[PDB]
Amino acid sequence: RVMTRGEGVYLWDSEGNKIIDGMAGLWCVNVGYGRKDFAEAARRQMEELPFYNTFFKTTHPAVVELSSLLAEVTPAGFDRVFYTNSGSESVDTMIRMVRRYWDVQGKPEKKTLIGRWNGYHGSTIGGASLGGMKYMHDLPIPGMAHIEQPWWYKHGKDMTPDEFGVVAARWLEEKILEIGADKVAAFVGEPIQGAGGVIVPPATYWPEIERICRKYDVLLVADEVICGFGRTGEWFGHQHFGFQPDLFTAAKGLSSGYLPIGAVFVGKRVAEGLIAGGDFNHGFTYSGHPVCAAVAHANVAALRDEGIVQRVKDDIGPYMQKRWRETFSRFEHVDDVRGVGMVQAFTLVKNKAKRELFPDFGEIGTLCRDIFFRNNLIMRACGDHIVSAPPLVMTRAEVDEMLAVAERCLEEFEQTLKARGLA
Amino acid sequence: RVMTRGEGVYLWDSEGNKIIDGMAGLWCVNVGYGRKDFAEAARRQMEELPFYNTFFKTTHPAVVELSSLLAEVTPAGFDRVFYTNSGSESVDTMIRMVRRYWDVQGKPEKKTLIGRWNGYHGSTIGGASLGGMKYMHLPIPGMAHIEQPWWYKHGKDMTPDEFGVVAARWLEEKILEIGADKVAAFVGEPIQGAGGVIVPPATYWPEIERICRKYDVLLVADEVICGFGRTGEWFGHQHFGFQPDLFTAAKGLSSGYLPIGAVFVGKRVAEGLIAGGDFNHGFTYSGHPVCAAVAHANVAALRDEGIVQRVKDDIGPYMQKRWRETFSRFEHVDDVRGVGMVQAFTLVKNKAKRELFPDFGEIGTLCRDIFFRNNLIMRACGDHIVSAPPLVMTRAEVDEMLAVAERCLEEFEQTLKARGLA
Ligand SMILES: C[C@@H](C[C@@H](C[C@H](CCC(=O)O)C(=O)O)C(=O)O)C(=O)O
Ligand SMILES: C[C@@H](C[C@@H](C[C@H](CCC(=O)O)C(=O)O)C(=O)O)C(=O)O
Repeated sequence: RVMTRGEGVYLWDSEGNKIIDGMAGLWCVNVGYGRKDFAEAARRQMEELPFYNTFFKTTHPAVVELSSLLAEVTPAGFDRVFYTNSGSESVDTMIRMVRRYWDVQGKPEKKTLIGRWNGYHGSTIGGASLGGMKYMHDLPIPGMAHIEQPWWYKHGKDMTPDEFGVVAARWLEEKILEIGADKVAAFVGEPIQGAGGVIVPPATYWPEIERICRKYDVLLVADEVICGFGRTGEWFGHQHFGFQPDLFTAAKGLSSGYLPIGAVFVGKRVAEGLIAGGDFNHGFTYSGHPVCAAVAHANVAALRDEGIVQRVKDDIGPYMQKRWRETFSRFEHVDDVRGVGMVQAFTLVKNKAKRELFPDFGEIGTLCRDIFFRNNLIMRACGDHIVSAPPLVMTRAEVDEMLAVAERCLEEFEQTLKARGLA
Repeated sequence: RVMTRGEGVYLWDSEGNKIIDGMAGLWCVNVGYGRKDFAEAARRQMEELPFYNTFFKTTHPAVVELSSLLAEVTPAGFDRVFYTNSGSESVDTMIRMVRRYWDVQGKPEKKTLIGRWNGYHGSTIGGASLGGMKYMHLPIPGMAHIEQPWWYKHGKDMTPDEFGVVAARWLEEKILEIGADKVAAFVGEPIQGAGGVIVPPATYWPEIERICRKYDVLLVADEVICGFGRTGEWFGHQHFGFQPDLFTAAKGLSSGYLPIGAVFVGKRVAEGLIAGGDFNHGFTYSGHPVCAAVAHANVAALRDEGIVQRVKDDIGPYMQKRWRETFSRFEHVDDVRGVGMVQAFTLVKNKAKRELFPDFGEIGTLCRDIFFRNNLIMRACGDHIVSAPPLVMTRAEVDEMLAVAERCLEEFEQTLKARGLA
């Protein structure tokens, strides 16, 4: 069984089946499939000028164009961009940048980065260490610490979500104080944890994280691997949650996955420090594969000029979120129905009233995912969390089509749970 | 000044000036500039099918085609390939593979990798730690380093062959110091690239290999620069006559036209990793299809247009002879060296004394600036001057490049004298 074609939100196979890609490839095909204009952009750039050379003191014009456009859509203060080939490379570079920044400041001890259990930051040795996947962890490398994730369903006890957000953020303060602030370089997090299961923190979480980072002279880093380029309805997830990172990382969402690329966006304060040190100046000037940059430029231009991101914020996001909640909330073994913009999720649970999870977390998720897949719907299981992140161009009719298939699948899921004595 | 055009071995700028690219971009534009056929391959693959979803349990056909072609040009037994987006990612993945291999074998202590001072293995935290560049230093735990086989500096009263045995024995000494049961692998570039085209003696790699096998340590070649025909063989380890357990490749796989890299995994390590399962997803689903389509066109050209064979049989030996003929006579040039289409020399204060200039790098920069003013790109690595032009360079282009370089060296010698530095 082989894939033949993609268009919009659909994939087709050699047997003629139409498949709804409810995950937009690897959470990244934000403009959808079938952009022949991107192929033309790549073709043109490769025929004309696919290289630049450091012999010249100038930046390749395709990269200049991309950076200029990016500046218009990123938050204030992020004019300095260091391009990479992937989100994993972006995270790795960010780690080195954070540590070098503190060296330049005359604080060589300030080297520990803090992440979270169930956080994911790619697959380099550095990124895997900063991530908090139990299986991935030798690992972690030195100068890496972790705090618990803001997963209310599991850790909330009898706290309201807002109370819990403050408590979960204060775990960062506890860890900083345990290590000593003089040894802590940065806190890094995905605005919404992606691979961990679309863990959406309470509204009080990020502002308290930021208060803590600022109090203790710790840098704040957003990993926009999944939340970037319109996924939440804002251009970047940190904008939705209302925090101001000092740097943020981006992955191939920058090109909707059509060519490999990533970036580190470096805010004014950290950029000034890095440039004083000099170690990243070559990359600030010369980074960025020009062919990948031309495609990324076409992608970002489409996201803005075709109204795609604005439509997530104003139209399809709120529609998806309401329809998602209307569809899944009634099921006996579905809880914590959640989402923002065009990322959404729920958790398969043994007992909603008790907030009791199934044992062997992941086994039931796999069972449900297999039902979706049999019905030609791609949604992903992260443990027993079911997640979705379709192309942002999905229409209201396509949302409703996807939800109708998922609804049918959940009916079968509930029936199967019962039949197997697992309900 | 902005770059406007490249074709073959040349770049052009907005003033109409022709620049000789004696470094093939980042040591990687092996088929040369102006391959509009590669643009068509990218266009076709991106229009037809730039994605392949894991929902299908099959590999994208572009990637299958690339792997099938690669198997024809790699040595026997490299039946598993893990694609990445760069040489840096390849090195990082290789480190994780080596360590996981020994875990699967039930030797969880066997985790230290040994590299070399002045070795370069990319810019991830892992790769920077395995590399031995004094400024980059990190290192993360489980990384150790031995001295580089740089005879001009470290050879004392030994011949190069004698020195190669001693420099390789440094690996045995390090293994014994650490304890062999803690050592996972030795990693090296067949010729150190960024370190200055340090070409080891003929006795070196065979001894390194003997030592690795004696102590049950894996042997890894980093083919970042030597890969895809640079020495006249497809891979540098072939030229030097050793058989690594895995090797890493960078964007030379596509002549740099799109970002890509790979880890080529031999039978022993692949069978161990597959038993573990950790890399199976990558072995099956890795490789961006568009980049793979371009890499396929590149590798096909390197083979079918006879480019690699021509380096071995024809243009390589011509370059090497002409390079030595051109530079050997200069008072402040020594250790003229190279193989295939990578070559170098070192600027020195006194050849008879093997005396280097102080502040190693300052004189290299002076010489490099002269080349650049004369529209010739060759790189300085400290006071080493290095060259790695596109493999398609003709004899006329070799001689054109050398004549410019020769004129530049005459100016260099005059400038040294004038500045009181000779
Ligand atoms: C900074 C980054 C490396 C370059 C890629 C690199 C560039 C050259 C080098 O630094 O060795 C490569 O091609 O291997 C990137 O795009 O991110 C990383 O390793 O994290
Ligand atoms: C294994 C590698 C990462 C992937 C790239 C990665 C793939 C997805 C992931 O592993 O998170 C990315 O796109 O960020 C690679 O091509 O090498 C590395 O970290 O060295």
